[PDB]
Amino acid sequence: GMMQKPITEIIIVGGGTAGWITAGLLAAEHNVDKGVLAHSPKLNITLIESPDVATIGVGEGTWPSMRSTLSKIGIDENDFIRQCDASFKQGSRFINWCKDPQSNVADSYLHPFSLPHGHQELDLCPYWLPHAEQVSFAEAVCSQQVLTQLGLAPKSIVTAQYHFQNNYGYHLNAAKFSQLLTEHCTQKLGVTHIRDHVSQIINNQHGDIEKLITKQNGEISGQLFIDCTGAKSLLLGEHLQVPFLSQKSVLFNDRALAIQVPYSDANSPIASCTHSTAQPNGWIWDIGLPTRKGVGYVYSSSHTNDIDAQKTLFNYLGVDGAAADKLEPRQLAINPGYRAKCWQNNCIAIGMAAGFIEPLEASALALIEWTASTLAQQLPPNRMVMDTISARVNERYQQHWQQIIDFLKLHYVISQRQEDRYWRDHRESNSIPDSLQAMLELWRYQTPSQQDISYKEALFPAASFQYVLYGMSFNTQLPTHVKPSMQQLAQRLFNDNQQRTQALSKNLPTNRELLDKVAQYGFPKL
Ligand SMILES: [Cl-]
Repeated sequence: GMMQKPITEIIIVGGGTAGWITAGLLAAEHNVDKGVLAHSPKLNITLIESPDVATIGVGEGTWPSMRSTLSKIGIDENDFIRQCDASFKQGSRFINWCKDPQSNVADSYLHPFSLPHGHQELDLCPYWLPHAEQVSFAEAVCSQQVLTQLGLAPKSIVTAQYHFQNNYGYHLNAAKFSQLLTEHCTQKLGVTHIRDHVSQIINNQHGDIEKLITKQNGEISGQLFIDCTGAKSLLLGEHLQVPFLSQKSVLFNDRALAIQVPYSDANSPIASCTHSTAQPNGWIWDIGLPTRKGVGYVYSSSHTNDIDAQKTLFNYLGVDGAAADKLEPRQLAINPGYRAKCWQNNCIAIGMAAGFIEPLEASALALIEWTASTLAQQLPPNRMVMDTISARVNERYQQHWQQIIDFLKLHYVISQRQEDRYWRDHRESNSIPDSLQAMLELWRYQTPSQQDISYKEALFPAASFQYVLYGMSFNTQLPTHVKPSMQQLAQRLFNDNQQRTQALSKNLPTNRELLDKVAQYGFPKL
């Protein structure tokens, strides 16, 4: 019967990166073999996009997962870079997060995308710990600290598409990316595109969504509905009443003031990483695209008004007077948090419809990729068994969100900043999740490790926690009774990292010099 009917009719409500990444990943996984669309494909995928003009952004970052997403969808890296105003991102550099700023005291550390050297052989972190006053964790275990300081790229012009010398994601223009995906998905992957409004959402007798009545395209029936409607969460949050779990009592930030910033020169250097520079009441992001930068101040309205926040943004930009008066930064207000589940009945939320917080550590596109790829890998056979799959997807989703909140909060909690109430408040226990409190206590006595994560395929590996914890000079009790053989392995791996760093520092291009050649010639396919 109906409950045994294969799930083939898939309706995505909303476009943007959330909707089109979903469409592409689903079509590529089920409907394409060796780049060829099946004559009679498994899935019939329709995307209904509002004809209303979308909110504009000023640049967004990704994780290295995006290389895989693009490749799976079937996008050529040169085409992507050229069409989406993209540059290479090798991690996040955190400036002035640790201490109240002093003019003669450098305060910066890197959270690189590269894993610690020799990670398959030995976790170097506890072997580095005794040497913390002599060398940074990131310098000791990876090459990206040194290479990104030098403004160098993660690969050479001779390196194959999506391959690397050091792991990388991207900085990109999201609207241009959505446009590229619309073209690819509709013209090459067989996705049906409808530009219209949804006037009614109709349920069947069991409370599943059965069909949508559009304003001018009639009734669109389906079996699985993807909510990509953004923060309004029209299907999952509103129609299905899935509760929202506010995380503002942890992160505080509920504002962003954003602006695009031209480079001073047509060939100004492009930064290798996202920059995050701490301020009295939040932090400022700085994302370098080839054509310009995107800058924004994330802040807490319960700590500062908007007038003062704007002044802080303008100070960071180095503008005042008449120059500042011509600037038009854009203000957004949110309740940071996530829906209790991403999948209810036959509806799964992807993107902001599921949750959203400040872009610290760039979780937004990573969650889109995770949710879409997971659905594509776990397409339910039918409605009868769907709840077994949605339950386990929801459990993993809940694990991810707990990890995101805790990981982001970690960045604040271990600061030594004292001058501002905002920073002092971030260290108070009522703002620290119990799960993170437990870790902070444990990590006084041992390094973060894979043992701290119970489940498969975490969004952030233990290394990310190490990079932040020790980037910010957190003290961990030294291991005792260290095994000489392992000390010797560690020393070999430290040496090897040093040698690799030196070799790469002499051979890799700057970002702009590389992007110039990508524009003109491109990376090879193989
Ligand atoms: Cl953007």
